[PDB]
Amino acid sequence: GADDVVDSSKSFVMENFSSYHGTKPGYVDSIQKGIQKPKSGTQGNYDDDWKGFYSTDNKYDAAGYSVDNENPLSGKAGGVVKVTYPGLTKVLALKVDNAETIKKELGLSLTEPLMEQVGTEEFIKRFGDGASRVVLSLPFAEGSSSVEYINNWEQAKALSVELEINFETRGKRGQDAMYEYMAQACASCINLDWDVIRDKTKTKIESLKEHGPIKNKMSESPNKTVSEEKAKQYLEEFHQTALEHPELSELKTVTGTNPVFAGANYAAWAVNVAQVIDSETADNLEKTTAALSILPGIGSVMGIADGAVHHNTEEIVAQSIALSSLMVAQAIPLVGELVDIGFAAYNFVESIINLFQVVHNSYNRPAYSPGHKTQPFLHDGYAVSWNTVEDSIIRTGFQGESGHDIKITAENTPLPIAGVLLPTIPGKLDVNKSKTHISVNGRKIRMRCRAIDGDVTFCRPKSPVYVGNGVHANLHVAFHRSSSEKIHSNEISSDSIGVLGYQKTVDHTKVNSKLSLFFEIKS
Amino acid sequence: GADDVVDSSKSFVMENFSSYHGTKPGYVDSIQKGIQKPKSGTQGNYDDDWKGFYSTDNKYDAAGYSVDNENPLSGKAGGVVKVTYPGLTKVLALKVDNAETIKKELGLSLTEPLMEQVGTEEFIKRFGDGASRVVLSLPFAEGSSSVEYINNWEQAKALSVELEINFETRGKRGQDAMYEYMAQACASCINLDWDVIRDKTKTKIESLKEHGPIKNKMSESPNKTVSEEKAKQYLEEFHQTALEHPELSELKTVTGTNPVFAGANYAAWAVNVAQVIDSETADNLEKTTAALSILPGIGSVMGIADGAVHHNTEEIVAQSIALSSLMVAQAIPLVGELVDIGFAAYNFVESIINLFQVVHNSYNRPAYSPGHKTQPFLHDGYAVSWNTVEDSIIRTGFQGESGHDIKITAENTPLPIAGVLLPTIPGKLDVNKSKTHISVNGRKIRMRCRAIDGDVTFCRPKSPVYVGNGVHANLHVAFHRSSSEKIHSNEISSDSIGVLGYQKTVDHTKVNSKLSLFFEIKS
Repeated sequence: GADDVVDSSKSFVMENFSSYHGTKPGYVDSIQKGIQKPKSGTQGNYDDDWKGFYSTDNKYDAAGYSVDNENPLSGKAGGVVKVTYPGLTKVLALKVDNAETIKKELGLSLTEPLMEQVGTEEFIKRFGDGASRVVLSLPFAEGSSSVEYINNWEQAKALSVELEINFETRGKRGQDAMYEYMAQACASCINLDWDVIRDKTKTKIESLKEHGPIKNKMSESPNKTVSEEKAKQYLEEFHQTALEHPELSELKTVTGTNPVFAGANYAAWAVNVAQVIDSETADNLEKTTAALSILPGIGSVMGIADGAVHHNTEEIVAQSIALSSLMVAQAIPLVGELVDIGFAAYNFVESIINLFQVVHNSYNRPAYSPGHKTQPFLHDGYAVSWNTVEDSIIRTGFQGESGHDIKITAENTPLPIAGVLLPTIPGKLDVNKSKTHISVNGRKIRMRCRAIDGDVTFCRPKSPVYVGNGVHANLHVAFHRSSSEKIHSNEISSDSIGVLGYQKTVDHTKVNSKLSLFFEIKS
Repeated sequence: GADDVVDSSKSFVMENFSSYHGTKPGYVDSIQKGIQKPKSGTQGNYDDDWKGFYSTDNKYDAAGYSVDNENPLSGKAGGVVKVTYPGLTKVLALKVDNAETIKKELGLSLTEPLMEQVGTEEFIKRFGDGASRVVLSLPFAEGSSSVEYINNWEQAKALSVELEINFETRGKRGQDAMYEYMAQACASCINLDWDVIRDKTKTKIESLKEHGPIKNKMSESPNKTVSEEKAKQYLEEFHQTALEHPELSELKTVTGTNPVFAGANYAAWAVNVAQVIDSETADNLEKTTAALSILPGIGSVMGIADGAVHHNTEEIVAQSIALSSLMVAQAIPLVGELVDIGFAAYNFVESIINLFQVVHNSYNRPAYSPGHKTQPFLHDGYAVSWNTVEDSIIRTGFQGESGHDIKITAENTPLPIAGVLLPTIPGKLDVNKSKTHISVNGRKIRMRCRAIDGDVTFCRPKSPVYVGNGVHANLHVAFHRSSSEKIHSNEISSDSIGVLGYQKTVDHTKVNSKLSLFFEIKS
């Protein structure tokens, strides 16, 4: 059936339907001359069925596809253009991205490529609803709410093309223009001025070098290939002295308490960069970014931990980059094979700035924190998550029951699950202790549940529960509602189910390992 | 509709249909006298709709519900009985466990309790297919292939009841009889003789005490409440000396290389037990098990790590328990409040034996290792899993495409994903580099894929990819098949997709962090 592949509710006809298309540097003005099937390259897809012109409803997603093909990581970004179809266009939304199914279910030729058929007058006749052409619609990606439009090459000949943004025209260093534009998406939101950050960093790099204690600490350096332990040892000493510079004061404050921001972590980072950068790499930005991009520990220098980007001012970010640069220049001689002063001060800074932008762009994007939807909560060796997104929703406004599955396991050795704290509201959200249980590798363990303070009922497994490598569990919470009255926000004390792991006397007080699965009340 | 709630393919009529029912100590012979609705207690469920007599097709799952209600953890287990319905019975399998839906969809009275209606002659008339009665069937649990039967209380009056096993009759210590019976499920398989283990342990405990170097090492002990660091310090020294006993030789060999089995871990374990066991607890087995069951680090003493139970002989298990006992007796004075010799040698051993059995029973059960089905692979700070079970199946025997989603994230700071190694078979399993990508918080990153040796193609993201707390990704692999010929096992080199994390020069060689998602070829 056609409804087995077509989502009618999301299909509609629009007049002057437009979208965006990321364009590579070199083609920003030529493409404005009109949309046409390239005579070189895949023409949209490896699969013949899916060849076509691609566009998205989101101009920021389009911007991410404008970077130079030979230098995808650190290359220039071209621009974004808006393409419009004069008259009426039918955006046909697909429930599936499988061409054989679509051709089968829509009763089309299984011999010809789906995208070719889509552009035929008979197809435009069947599903166009009187529109001049059909454009297929699919979810852009998971974790994304944008759509991807697949346009027939012949039909796309009608698109009017007009410039949105030409990044190259902005005249900014690196990919500053692209990321700045992308930052416009979030009006929180990290909108940094990288021109300023670029300038403060260099000022600080040059200043740091002209600093007695610093250039003196450098005097103590082996300046010869020494052991990594002594290399980290020297570097941590260096960092401790470098950080006393009055230009690195704020960072000195902001990095003093969070362990991830430690001097040891900066030293560890410096070392890793030094061990992977060789002459060739150092001289090539793209290759530098490639090398740097696969190293662990960049969060230390970025000031990112526990789900937050801590270094969010141009001043403090420049301080961290500059400090990192100084440290790499020192790490190189101790464990490297090239011109420390060269790479560190230039190709190293250019590249790391690039990686900061990649990461900020991610934290700027809408995402699910741990314990939300199917995102897992990783803690104390455990891994817990709602089995499905529906499981995370506690629906209200009816008399009846509901079940909610929570997947639980641990990374290695056998770790216990002491119980679970469940929310309750008399009548509106009661726990059915009879259908609530925890299955460990298929072993269904029942629960002995006790009410507690704050509209919370603690349930404990009637048999010991351990999870680990090879041993997994599924906590199934069964809620029952005698009242059809809806749950009101005021009645909901805590918005998460709390799975309790092993017991530790942290803070001199017996604290339990806490794993949280966040829910939403709906309907 | 009735097919919106009833799974016909799994519904059938059977003559002399039987199942099992776990029975509590005290009721093994009374219940054999006939099945009848208890006049005390919930009578099957908190929900009126689900009240009924419960049985399972699996006698080993039934055995797990025979333990004493007042002492669920360490209490005696009663037995298991087999109940039979003379004549014809209709086992009606349900696709849903929601009573309101079932009543709605089966067009029943929404006023009366579903389980009551199930036992009415008119209901038995409608869905019994000419059977004398209806018994509802539901999946026993997740990770389990057993079923749960829900019998109407009135109808269950016809059940013939006959003894399967009376654990109490076995005359074994603790819950030895129950776990031994349960071990019969796996004909691998850990079938230990706990009588022997109980005896060797005590022999070793007594012997260990009568050992010069040991009772001399004990002489060096503070025998007074000392600091935990010195307590662990003494204990590790103790362990090192205790382990030189000729009765602990095998264990000495088997625990020398795996870090989890270290002396430090035994010391850490000893300390934690000592800090939670008080007079009351010590004197009560149930309370001892409750306390012990929520402590971390039991895998060390159990010899369980990396998905395997290493201490799998009665001799070596007795050695570890005995060694643990000696160490707790020593840890107590240093960080405790009771009779060390008392608890350690008795209530401590009885309880830990119990926890060994719980854990062995889990590893004896069919389960999914990391990277299989939706079980996550937890490694190097990352967490990866197939989004759904269908995603883990690479179906073969047709020309077309398929998509497979892999969820990726990390526990804290930003960690990179370098690429992914994908399996390929020319024609039968080709990678469509056009539809294969990785979405980070909705940012769809394309891939630049290169063929490699061994029918493996390495794909690298065209933009740097980092994951962590608040940043998550979905790798979508798109496979394409030009040939309808099925993939043969010989053609399949490696059975897993390999996601590569950050790079580390472990073993002096630049090794990448490897995260594996195991697949299955089907159809």
